[PDB]
Amino acid sequence: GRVLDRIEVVAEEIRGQAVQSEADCRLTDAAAGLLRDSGAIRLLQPRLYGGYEVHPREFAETVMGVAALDGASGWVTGIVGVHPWELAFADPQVQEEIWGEDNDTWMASPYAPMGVATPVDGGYVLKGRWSFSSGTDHCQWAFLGAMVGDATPSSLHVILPRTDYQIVEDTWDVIGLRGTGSKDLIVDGAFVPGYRTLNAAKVMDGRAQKEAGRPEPLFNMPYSCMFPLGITAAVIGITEGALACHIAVQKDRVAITGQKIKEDPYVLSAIGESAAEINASRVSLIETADRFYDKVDAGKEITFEERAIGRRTQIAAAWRAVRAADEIFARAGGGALHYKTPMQRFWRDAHAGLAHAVHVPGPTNHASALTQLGGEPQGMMRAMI
Repeated sequence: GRVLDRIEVVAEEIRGQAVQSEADCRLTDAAAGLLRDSGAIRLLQPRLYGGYEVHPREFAETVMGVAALDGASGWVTGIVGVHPWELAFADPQVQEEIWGEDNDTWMASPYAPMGVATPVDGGYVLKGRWSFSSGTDHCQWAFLGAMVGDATPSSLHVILPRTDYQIVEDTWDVIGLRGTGSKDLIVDGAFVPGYRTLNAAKVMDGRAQKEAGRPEPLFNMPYSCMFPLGITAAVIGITEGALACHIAVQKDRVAITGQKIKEDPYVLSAIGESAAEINASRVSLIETADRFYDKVDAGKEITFEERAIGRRTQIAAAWRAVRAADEIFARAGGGALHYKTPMQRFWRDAHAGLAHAVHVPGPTNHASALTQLGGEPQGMMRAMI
């Protein structure tokens, strides 16, 4: 696809901004510019608003490609890049507000329901504090989760202009993905009109998409597939970056003892093992999306069990890839501990990415297995499927 070709062209420029975005804990303007100009955030955007409506496979592969160059950029592409997908089935009025003048206007996250929306006439009033708002300095709107206080939805996704919230400085001093600048946001009491909200349960279960009735199969994909897809793709591509870094170093490396690493059977076979695991994650994650897309294109319904199994695969894919990156980092030696070498940055980024809520494994493994035994997950055990 064309976006990935444009990324390949500026690959050296992207790698060129990485150290500085990390030092700043925020993508440099040049780093954000490289992504904005490449069209990466428009991957899943409606064509009406300059977007490409790519197949999920293309989105996933592009994120992985960006992530292998600079983990922070890759991560921001996979998160900020998913927001146009959901907005596609938000009220036409908010899509016009966000993209009407400038198609390249970005939305920040998180969807975590960290806020409280008080229903008032015409909409809601919002108060809360959210964390992990990736790429937020470069966004002009936020898409946030909220619970509804005291005939309305129980939970919402709400859209706010940057004018209506505060980015909290010094709230992203973390071990990895430093360059994402995933700062806290605070809202003291912002009015949010009804047309700038979606009911979160309807987003999850397909009812918001049915109400919008779009013809494009892309926009009828399950939320539980699409939202975690960018995030786990970023983790996968980060580990592919680490592997690439490791290989580049190992080719010339002569070890503490006198031994050339390119002649070391223990280290070389362990590289093969890790590369096999990381590939298994890439293919697995993408296969779910291919198949879901095929069913949606065919007008066939994606079942709860199918969704649950897809989440299971996606979670397992993140974990497999991170563990594989750990195995090669442990064999990279003491020189790989230094900040002046890139591998360690990919390695820490992968671990930061693994801490995201979409990677918690236990409940989903349990719930998907329960559906396979003929049982029905109840209540909270149905969340994020």
